[PDB]
Amino acid sequence: CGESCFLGTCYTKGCSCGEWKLCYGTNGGTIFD
Repeated sequence: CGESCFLGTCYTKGCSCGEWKLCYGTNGGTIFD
């Protein structure tokens, strides 16, 4: 996900801020940056 979890929380639902400070979407088991 082209997110920006600068603080920690991401905006796009499903996108979780990964350790490498990058939110990855995991909606319905579907993983996408």
